[PDB]
Amino acid sequence: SQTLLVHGKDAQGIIKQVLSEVYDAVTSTMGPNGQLVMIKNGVSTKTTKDGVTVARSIRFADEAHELVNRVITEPATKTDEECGDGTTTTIMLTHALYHLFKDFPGFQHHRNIEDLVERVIQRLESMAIRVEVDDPRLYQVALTSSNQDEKLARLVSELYANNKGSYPDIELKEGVNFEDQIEQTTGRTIRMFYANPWFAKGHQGGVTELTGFTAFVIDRRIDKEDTQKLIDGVNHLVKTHKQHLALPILLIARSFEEAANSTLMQLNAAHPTLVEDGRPWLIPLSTPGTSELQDIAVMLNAPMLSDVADLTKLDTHSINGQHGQLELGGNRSILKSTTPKDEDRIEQHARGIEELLEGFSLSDKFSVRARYNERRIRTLRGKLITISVGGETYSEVKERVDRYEDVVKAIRSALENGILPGGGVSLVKAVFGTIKEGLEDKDQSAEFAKRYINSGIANELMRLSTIQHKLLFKDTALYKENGSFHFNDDWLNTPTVMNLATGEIGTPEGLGIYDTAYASITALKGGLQTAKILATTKTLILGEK
Amino acid sequence: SQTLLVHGKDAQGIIKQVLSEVYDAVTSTMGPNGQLVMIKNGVSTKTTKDGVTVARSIRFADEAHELVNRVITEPATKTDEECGDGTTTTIMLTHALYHLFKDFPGFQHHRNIEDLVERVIQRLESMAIRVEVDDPRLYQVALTSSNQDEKLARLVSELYANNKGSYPDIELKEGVNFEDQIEQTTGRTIRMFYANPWFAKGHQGGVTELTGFTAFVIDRRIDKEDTQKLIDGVNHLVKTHKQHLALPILLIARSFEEAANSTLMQLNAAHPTLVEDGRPWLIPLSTPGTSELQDIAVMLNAPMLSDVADLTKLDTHSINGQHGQLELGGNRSILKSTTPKDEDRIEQHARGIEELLEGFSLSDKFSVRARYNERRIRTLRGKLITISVGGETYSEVKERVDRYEDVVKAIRSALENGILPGGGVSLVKAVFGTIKEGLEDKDQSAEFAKRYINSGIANELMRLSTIQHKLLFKDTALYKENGSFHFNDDWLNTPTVMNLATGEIGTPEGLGIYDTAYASITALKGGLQTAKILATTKTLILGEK
Amino acid sequence: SQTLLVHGKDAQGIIKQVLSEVYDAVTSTMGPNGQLVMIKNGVSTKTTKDGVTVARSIRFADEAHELVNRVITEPATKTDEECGDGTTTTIMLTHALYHLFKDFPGFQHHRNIEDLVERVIQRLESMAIRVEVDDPRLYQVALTSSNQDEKLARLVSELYANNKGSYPDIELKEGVNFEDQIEQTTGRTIRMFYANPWFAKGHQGGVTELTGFTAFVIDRRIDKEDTQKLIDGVNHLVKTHKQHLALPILLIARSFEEAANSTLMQLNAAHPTLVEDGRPWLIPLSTPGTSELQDIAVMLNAPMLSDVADLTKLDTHSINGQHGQLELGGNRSILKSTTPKDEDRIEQHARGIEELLEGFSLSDKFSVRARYNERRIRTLRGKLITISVGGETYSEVKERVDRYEDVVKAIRSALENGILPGGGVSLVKAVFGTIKEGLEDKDQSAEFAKRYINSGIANELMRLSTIQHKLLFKDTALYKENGSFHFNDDWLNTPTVMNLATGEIGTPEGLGIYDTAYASITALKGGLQTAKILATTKTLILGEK
Amino acid sequence: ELMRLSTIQHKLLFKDTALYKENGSFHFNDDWLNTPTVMNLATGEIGTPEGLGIYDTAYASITALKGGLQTAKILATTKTLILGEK
Ligand SMILES: Nc1ncnc2c1ncn2[C@@H]1O[C@H](COP(=O)(O)OP(=O)(O)O)[C@@H](O)[C@H]1O
Ligand SMILES: Nc1ncnc2c1ncn2[C@@H]1O[C@H](COP(=O)(O)OP(=O)(O)O)[C@@H](O)[C@H]1O
Ligand SMILES: Nc1ncnc2c1ncn2[C@@H]1O[C@H](COP(=O)(O)OP(=O)(O)O)[C@@H](O)[C@H]1O
Repeated sequence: SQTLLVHGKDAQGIIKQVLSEVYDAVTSTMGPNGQLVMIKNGVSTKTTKDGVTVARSIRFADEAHELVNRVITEPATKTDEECGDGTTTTIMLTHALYHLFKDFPGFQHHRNIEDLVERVIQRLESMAIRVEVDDPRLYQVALTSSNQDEKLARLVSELYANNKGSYPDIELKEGVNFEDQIEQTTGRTIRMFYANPWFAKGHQGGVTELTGFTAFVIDRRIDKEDTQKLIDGVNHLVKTHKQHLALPILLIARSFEEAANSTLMQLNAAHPTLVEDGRPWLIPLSTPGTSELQDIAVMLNAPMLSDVADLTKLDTHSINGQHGQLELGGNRSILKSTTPKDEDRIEQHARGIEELLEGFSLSDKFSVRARYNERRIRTLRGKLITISVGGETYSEVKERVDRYEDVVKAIRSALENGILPGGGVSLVKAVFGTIKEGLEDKDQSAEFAKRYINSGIANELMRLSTIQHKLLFKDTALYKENGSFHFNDDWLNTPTVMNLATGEIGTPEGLGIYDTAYASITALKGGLQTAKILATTKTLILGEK
Repeated sequence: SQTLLVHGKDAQGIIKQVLSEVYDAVTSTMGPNGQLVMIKNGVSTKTTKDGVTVARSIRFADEAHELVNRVITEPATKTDEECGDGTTTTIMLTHALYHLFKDFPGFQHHRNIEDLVERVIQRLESMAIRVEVDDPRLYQVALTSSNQDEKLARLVSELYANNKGSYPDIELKEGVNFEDQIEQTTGRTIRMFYANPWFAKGHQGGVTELTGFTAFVIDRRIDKEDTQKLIDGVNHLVKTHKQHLALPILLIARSFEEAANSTLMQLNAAHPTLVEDGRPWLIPLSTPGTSELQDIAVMLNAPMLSDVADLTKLDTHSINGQHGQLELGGNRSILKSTTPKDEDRIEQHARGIEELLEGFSLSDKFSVRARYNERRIRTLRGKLITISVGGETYSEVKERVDRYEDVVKAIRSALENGILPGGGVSLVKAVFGTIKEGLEDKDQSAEFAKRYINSGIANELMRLSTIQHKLLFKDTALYKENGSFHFNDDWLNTPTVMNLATGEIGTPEGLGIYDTAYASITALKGGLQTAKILATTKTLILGEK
Repeated sequence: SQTLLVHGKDAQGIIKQVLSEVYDAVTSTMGPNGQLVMIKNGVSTKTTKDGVTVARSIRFADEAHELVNRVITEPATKTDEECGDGTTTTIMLTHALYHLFKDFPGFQHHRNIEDLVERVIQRLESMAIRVEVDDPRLYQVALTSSNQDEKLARLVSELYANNKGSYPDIELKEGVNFEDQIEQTTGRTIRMFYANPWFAKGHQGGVTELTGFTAFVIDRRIDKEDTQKLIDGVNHLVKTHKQHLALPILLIARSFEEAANSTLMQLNAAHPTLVEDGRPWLIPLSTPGTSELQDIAVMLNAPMLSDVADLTKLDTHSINGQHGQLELGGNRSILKSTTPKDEDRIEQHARGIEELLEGFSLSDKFSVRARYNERRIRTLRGKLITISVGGETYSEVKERVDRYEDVVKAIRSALENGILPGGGVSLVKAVFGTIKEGLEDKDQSAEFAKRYINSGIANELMRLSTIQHKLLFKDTALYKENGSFHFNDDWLNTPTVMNLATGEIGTPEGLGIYDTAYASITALKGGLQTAKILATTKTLILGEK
Repeated sequence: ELMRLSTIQHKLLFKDTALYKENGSFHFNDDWLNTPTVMNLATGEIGTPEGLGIYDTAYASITALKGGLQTAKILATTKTLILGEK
């Protein structure tokens, strides 16, 4: 609290500092041969090689430093929370490109840098591999991410390879035994749950199992302003349309606030003739993206309704009571018995969503838009698997659950978005490609040389792609011969790396080292903006207002 | 005097420091637009832009620093003491290549660097231009080095252009008038002078003028061990061979020490019959490279003699007394009247030396061997010119003499070794050439890529050639447009620079900016070794034994 | 002795500092109303308003500061040593233009500044007034420079006004009485004096008076190498040409060294027949600019001779013995009796020098070339006046001598180079003129605006001319009315100032305040270069080698 | 003095760009006053503000100057600072 206002020379000196510190800390941990960090938390010691853990938990003393650290860290942290891998890499690059931006100042050059990298990005996007569940490489992918588990990879790759035609959704529970236990099902998890514990079996948040129902999907959030539209709705269907109705009447909506939940408790007490074994004939169901409720509507033959007052204006055309089988829960509800008349309607609805993705742009196929729409498909079609993980102690079971979850996250994103060749190669080929493409095309080579090659950027960026490769393999067998390394054309055609586990030398394709497409893309994408930011900042404020 | 022994991390940290300081100090002064230094010497202020002065006179506080400074400085200082220009440049490069050596460690790489640069050196050696006295560019050369004197350049270029067929030797004296004064002669200066003041006219180191003599050239250094060989020699010629002898008998040798000079004073007193007007008939003559006395022998019809005892065994075949005209002096002797019978013998002797240079290697044509042999030619053939420089005060005459001496040094080395295109261009072309030559030749491109291009050196060395060009023109008209500069093929073909005097833009060939070949070669040559040294040193000792 | 090497930010910060200090010290002293400085010298106190004294004697503590001070000071000091006035002014401006150079950086702008000021300089050179001895303003000039002496001005202006047709040369001696005493003569001082005290009357450096002689002017410096050419010369004239010869034979030359003076002492002893009353018949005469001896030659009918050996080859055509009257002295020789046959030859020689000045350029008319040639004219033609200054004490006589010498220096340069209008006006008109001239001329106004007006320099330079006027009159009657001052066209036509002595307000032409042309020119000229230097310096060295 | 001050905004925006590189600094001649040339910082091209599409609301740059004045004055004419909590 000397000065709360930092301008200029100073600010960047600090940014440089911090960035350099973090880099050292985290990059040390990269790969299987990476060295370890010890972390205090009160009275204990986590000792790790998880860059993300390291990164998340690195702290500093001066407010200034921290201020900047946060900016380096949160983006790396933000990769694993959606992708599942690739923070270190992000950081490494964040250093890489920063340094770069600093070598070529002037607010035309920064513009030029961006475009170049952006084109490189697209080259990565194109280089994307694809994999079906049958393929053997899913093993090798699962093997990489499981830090060399000969047991897990085998199991999980069989899971996906045996169900050829359905994508298995997988859950995890902490088991009791030394052995694992697998529970395969043919139903799908639904995101709906009780609004109030009273509406369940036994009137206290239990698990009500049903063999008949009539669902109705409302969109609006429900509170004290809807209590009247509900009384008009409920008594209109129970009086007029009671003939064609299997109990219970499920009222699925966005949110049920407590003023409307107490109204529907008394509407259950209003008709005690329709109470069978304690089960209330009306259950309100909330959900945590409007079209996710449209999926809930399609699975259960329920119509979609915008307003609560629309419950009145209905007919045998719009009311459809199902005689399947449903298991409601406080956490989530589960469907099981699906008559093949329904499986035609859900499969038709899923084809409608798939056709929307078929005519997406290639860049939008890695957006959140597409990834949510595929999260819809797998709710609609797929097989629920419950694995109960075990082991010799308590902590080793809990750790083994995490190692499984890593595996699933890897495998899903593997077949979903393909895979690139490992050992920091893919990036090198991409850069050297992108340079060669624009320089080779006679049309624009005019300006291309002038912007990138002539100014010297191209050459700088080429050396930067190398970094990952340098970090992994500096001080090994590969790099010993010939002083440093010779990234010639011969190498570009057949890139040679070292498997750090084994010790042998070969192609990443040969040896079985692959990174998820989505990671090393997001890494670079993320790397750029965050680099830029640090580079173009000229001021730090620490003043609590 | 904390520690007298510096090893490692420290030593180089220091070397870096110093080198960086010096560079800043000196490079600031480069070109006509360079900024100024003020220097104390006791109670005064020299304010300058002379890099050499700056360099020579920069001091430091810690013994350590100085230790290193000396090593940077003395080589730069050593360029002007033989070439006459090019210290700054040397230093700039000394930084340049240092920095380089540091980027590529490993004692194969340093080897590779050397070879590359060496090849570049040869490319400079080849790029060498040539100039005859008639050519207009000698003006433009003289104009550059005279810091834009429209008067001096004109005069001195006329001097060399009017005597087409003889290379004028030029001396300088501090004059009396506001105007200069020129004294043209047709004689040649000889490096011989009195051993003792007694042997002159008036017996006190005066200027004896003669119209007849008989010279004898001895090789050995003469002291107390030769006093007897002289008495046997002198009386053998004065008794036996007095008929065919014109006085005085000149005894030219290397050194006459005082034990032999007093012997020949009494040998003059021994025959007082041969004393005409006070003039002693015997004069010993010393000279400050054995074959320089062979030139003295050829000009004067004197024979060459290895020993002092050889003076006895002589005949009319070996004794030849000249009837020309000679002016002996305490500083130097001067010849004037040369009978066309002698001018055939000297011209034949000069052709013998020229033929030795005709079949020299191109690299040996810039050695000391060739340069001394051409210093022989110009003693033998050429016209002595005495210029007496004047002006309005005392200090401005003395300064004007120096400016003239700069001009002569420039012009001589200009026609002697040619000239390269200025503005730090020549170096750029050479590098880009040398890279393109070896990479283009299909024979060895195999290894060439592997050593220089692939490792990245080539690219580093290319950026380094630029430095001179960057320093001169950064922050001007030329460099404003397009952020920085674009050293494309188009530029290599027609290199554009800025004349800092005028402001206009064009080729160095067009605008009239030329550097002596010998300088920018010696600069680079010197740059390399001295760079290496600083780079490869790992220890500093300060201990007075 | 912390650091002996100062680069950059620092160096200029220091230069700024010093310059600012000096300025304050000296500028405080400008004009009659200026405040006083007290100076220590050991054990006393000089208290003054003499800027030059102040300037010369200001000292500093850090070597650095001093280093720079010297550079500011010596040029100011150098004005009074040739002009006699105008140091403060110089300094003021040295600040002024410095400051300016700093506002417009970039090494085109500095070039532009120079040219502008240079044109301004020429406008001053043109504005030059002229004055004949008769004119009343010489009084007013003499009055200004004599710090308001109603007695001195009157006397000295009468001296020059009474001798209308001859420019009086004036000397000064410290008198005995309370009253002054004037000694008018019709002879001219000559710069020749005894080489040795032996050659005088009484043989001990006395004042030999003569009524007949035969002079001979030699050019060369005479030493041990001329002793023989003298014995051949002297005995050739005393033997062959003794008939047409009046004694003594005066041998006027540049320098007589002691080896030749002892030769001519014995040549006087060689012919004792020609010794009359002790007077040696041969006197060597030395002089401290070759053509000053040509003046000595023309006054005395002596021929000019280049060599000492030329004394032999002479005839009645070349030897001419005068029967005038001469008074030789150890300090200087004096001529008196001049036959009207001689006064035709000297007056013809003086017309020859005047005609060389008639066709000089206007810029070269203020050079050293012209000023030395006029120092020749006044040696040749003019009246010697010896004033013996007195007063009540010792120190007040010595001070009164200095006040007289100021007066003469002023008056001579007044009629010699004219006079400009005072109170720092002339400079203002010049600037405002030079701006208006180039801007008004339709031919080049194109570029003129672009260089000077458009960039803003012109306006800056205008405000700077004001400074002198501001310093003199800020905090007075003139500047009280209207906040500050309004340099309108009306003012430019009729410039109003304040006489600081009286208090009244009027034109400098009206009130009688005039500066010598040569001063305020040299001030500005000097101001510029020295300003530039300080501005363009980027380095300070303090290291004793 | 006031003329040089109007420039400031223009100087700040475009110092160290394409426009200001040529001719040392800038030449606010009559020719410029008639057809004022600026640089669009988004694109990089050079032209009139009318041509390129760069416009400020009237109310702002008025209130700016209006506000600028009084607040300038105040700071300039103040000669005293009190910090004493009563
Ligand atoms: N067994 C292996 N052999 C060779 N390279 C490997 C191996 N395992 C990982 N790599 C390489 O090292 C990197 C793994 O680092 P990791 O710390 O898991 O990355 P992040 O924490 O950023 O997800 C990947 O870029 C991969 O190409
Ligand atoms: N008038 C000019 N115009 C353009 N370039 C010049 C001019 N004069 C010199 N140069 C360039 O600048 C350098 C001169 O620096 P200088 O200090 O004289 O070198 P050094 O002290 O090393 O001899 C040369 O390399 C030359 O090419
Ligand atoms: N009596 C006076 N009235 C008005 N102005 C004067 C008077 N005397 C001198 N000045 C002005 O003041 C300056 C005299 O300063 P001075 O210290 O004598 O100059 P310097 O020391 O540079 O010769 C001159 O420029 C002159 O114009």
